[PDB]
Amino acid sequence: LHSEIGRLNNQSLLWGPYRPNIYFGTRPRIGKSLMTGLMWGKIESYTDFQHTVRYTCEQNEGMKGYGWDEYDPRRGGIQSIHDIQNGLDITTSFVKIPGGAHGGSWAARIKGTLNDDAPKDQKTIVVFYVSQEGENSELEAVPSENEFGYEGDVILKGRSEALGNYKLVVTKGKGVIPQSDHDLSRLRGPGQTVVQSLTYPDEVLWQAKPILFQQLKAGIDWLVENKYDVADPPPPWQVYLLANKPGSGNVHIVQKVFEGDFEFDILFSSESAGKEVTSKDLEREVKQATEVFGERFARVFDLKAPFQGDNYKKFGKSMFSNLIGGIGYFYGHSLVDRSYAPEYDEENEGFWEDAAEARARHQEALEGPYELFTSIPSRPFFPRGFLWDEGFHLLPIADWDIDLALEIIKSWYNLMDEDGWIAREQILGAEARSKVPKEFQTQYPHYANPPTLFLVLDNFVERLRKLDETLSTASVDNPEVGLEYLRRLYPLLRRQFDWFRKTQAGDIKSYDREAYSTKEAYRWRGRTVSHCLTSGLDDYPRPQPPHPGELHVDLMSWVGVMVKSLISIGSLLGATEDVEFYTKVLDAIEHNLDDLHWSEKEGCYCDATIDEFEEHKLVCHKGYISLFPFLTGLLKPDSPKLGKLLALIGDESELWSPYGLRSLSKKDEFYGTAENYWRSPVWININYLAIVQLYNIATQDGPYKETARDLYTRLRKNIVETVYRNWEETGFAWEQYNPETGKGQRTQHFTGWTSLVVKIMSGHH
Repeated sequence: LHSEIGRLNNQSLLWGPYRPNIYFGTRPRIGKSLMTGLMWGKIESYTDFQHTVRYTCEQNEGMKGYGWDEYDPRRGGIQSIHDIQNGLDITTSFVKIPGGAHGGSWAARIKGTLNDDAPKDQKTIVVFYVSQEGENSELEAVPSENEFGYEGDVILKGRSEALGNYKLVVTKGKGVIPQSDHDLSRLRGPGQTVVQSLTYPDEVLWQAKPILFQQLKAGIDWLVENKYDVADPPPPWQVYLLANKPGSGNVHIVQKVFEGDFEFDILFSSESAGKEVTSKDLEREVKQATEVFGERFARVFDLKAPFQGDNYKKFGKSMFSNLIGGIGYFYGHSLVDRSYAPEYDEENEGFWEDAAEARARHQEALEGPYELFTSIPSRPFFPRGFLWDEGFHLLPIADWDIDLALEIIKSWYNLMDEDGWIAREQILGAEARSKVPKEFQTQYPHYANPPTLFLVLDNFVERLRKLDETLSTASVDNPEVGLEYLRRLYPLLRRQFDWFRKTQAGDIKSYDREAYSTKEAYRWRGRTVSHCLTSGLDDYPRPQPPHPGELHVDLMSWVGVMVKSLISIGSLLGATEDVEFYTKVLDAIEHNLDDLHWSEKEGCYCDATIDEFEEHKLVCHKGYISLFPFLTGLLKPDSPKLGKLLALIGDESELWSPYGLRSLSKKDEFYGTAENYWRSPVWININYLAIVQLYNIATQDGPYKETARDLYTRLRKNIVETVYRNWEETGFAWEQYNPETGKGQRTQHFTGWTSLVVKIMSGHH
C-alpha cells in the first residue's frame, strides 16, 4: 500500500507549469518529454519586436509585476502579468484534469488586455512554442484546409513512450486579426494563424527565442530576395508572420497576430483518458479550482489578529501562491570538481590561497544527468534549487500539502552522493546553466550548507506523533505510510549526519583547548578572507584572518538540529544502538557549546579562533550568529543564558529595529560595512526562526514566559507589517529589508523565504 499512495502521487503531480524561469509554460516531471512555452510582443516597427518580445522572466522598469494569484500544483491556478512596455495585462489560467494512465489532461487560457496607455489598435504577436525530446516519439501538426494557414484550431497529434497518445490543441481564439492589403498577401495570405514544424537536435530544443528568430530572419530574407523592398513595403506585422509549413518535427511554432484585445486556449488531451478536453471544460475546472483554493486557504492559513482583514488575506494569498507557484522540474548534468584536491583540506594557515589554486586547475566535469523537483528563491534571478533555502520554502508548503513537501524532500535527498554530500546549488541542464555566470557553476564536494531541510522533517514527525484532498495528507493520515517514508530516508540523513562530522570538524585536541567533550567542534570549509558562502550568512563578520583553528557556533547548532531529528526519527523506528549514540553526541554538544562558544564578558555565544600566540580566543559579533543556539531550539526554557539573549534581541541599541531583528548589531564595528548582505539588514528567514522560538518560550510554565510574549507579539507585528507595506507599495517580496528605512532591497520576486510571512501571520507554531 505504501507504493499505492506513491503511485497516486506520481500521477497527481506529473503535469505542472513547472518552468518557473519563463513567464508561462508547461512540462511534466520527465527528463526528456513534451515542453511548452508562451511568448508575446507588440510590433510597432520593422525592428522593434526583437526588443519587445517576452519569454524568460526578468525584472526591470519595463515590467510592473507578475505572479500567481492562486495556485495548487495539483489543480492549477491563475497568473497575472502586468507588462508596461507592451501595454498589456496578461492572465494565464492553468488547470489539470485527472484522467487516464499517463498523468491526466490539462488546459490553459491566455488572455491579453491592452491597458489604458496602449494604442487601441496595437498589433501584438503571440507565439505558443512546443517541443518534444526522445528517440521514439512523434509530433505532427494536422495541416489546415485553408491555403496559407489556419482559419480556426491548430491540432497537434503526438505519441511518446512516456505520455502515450495525446493531442494538443491551440484554439482559434477571440480577437480582431489584422488583414493586409499588400501584394504579399497573394503568397502569404492577408493574415491568419500559422504553424511551422521543425526538427533540431534534442539538446537545443530549449533555446526557443533563437530558434524562433532564426525563422523570422529566414522569412525576412525571403522577402528581400523576392523583390519586396522600401518602394512598397508590407506592414511590419505581416513581415513577422511566418510562412505556414505544418508537419512533423520535434519543434512546432504556432503564431497568432492580434489587433487589440485577445484570448485563446491550449487543450492537452490524454488519449488514454475519457473524451478530449474542451474549452467549456477549462472554464468549469478553473472556477472549481478557485473555490477549493479559497476553502483550503481559510483552513490552512487562518490569519490571526491584527491581520484578520481582507487586505492581509490578499497579501497572504499572494506570498503563498508565488512561493508554491515557483516549483519547477529540472533535468540535466551538474558541474562538479571531483578532483578532491589536498588543498581543499584547508589545514594550512593561508589555506584560501591554496584552495584558490586547486580551483584554477579546473578539473570539474559534467555528470548525471539528474532530476530535481523543487521550489525556488526567485523566478527572475534564481530559478534553481538552493539547499538551505529549501528548508524554509517547505515550511508553508508542508502546511498546505505535506505529501508534496515530502516529494520535494525525497527529490533533494536523491541528489546525495556516496559520501553524503548534496551540492548547495543545483544547476541541472544547459537551460539552467544559461542564466548562471561561469564562475559560480562548479559545485564542490567539500562545501556544506545549513541542514534546514531537517526542520521540515521536524514538522512531519510532530504531525505524525499526533482525492486531491486525500493525497495532500495521506502520509500523515496513514501512519504505516508515514513511517515507511522515514524508514527509507533515515540512512541518508544518517549518512549526511556523518558527512558533516567527517568534513566539517574543528580542532580541539591539537590546541590549548579544554571542554566536556573532545569530539564535538565544527568549522565551515569554504571560507575566504571576508566570506563564508557555505554557512549561508555569506558576509557576516568572522574571525580574522580565517584559520584552521576556527570553530563556528552556527555550524555546531545545526548539528544539534540534526542530532535531535535523528533521535526523534530513530525512536520512531526503534534504532536502539543509534538513538544512544545520538544522545551521547547531543549531551556533548550542549556542554561544548557552553565550553567552547559561550562568552561571559559579552553574555551571548560567539565564534572562535586561535591567537597570534596560539591560544583559544572567542570573537563576538553581536548578531544573528550570536543567537544561534537559541534560533535552533537548543536551550532549555529555564536557562539563564536564554535570559541574556532575550536581552540582546530586545535591545533597541543592538539588534532591535522597528522593522525586525538586524542581521548584525549597530554596536558592532562592522555594522553597515562592505557589501552589507548580513551586516545590518533584516532577513525574514532568521527573524522567522526567532519568532518561533519566542513563541515556544512564551507558551510554557517558566521564568521568561512574559518577556517572551512581549517580544513575539512585537516582532510578529514588525515583520509582517514591513513585508506588507513593501508589497502594497512595490508589489514584490524582497530578499532583505533595510533596518533604517524599512524598504525592501536586493532581489525582487523573492518567494523565496520571504513567503514565510504567511506562517508568521497564521501563528499556532
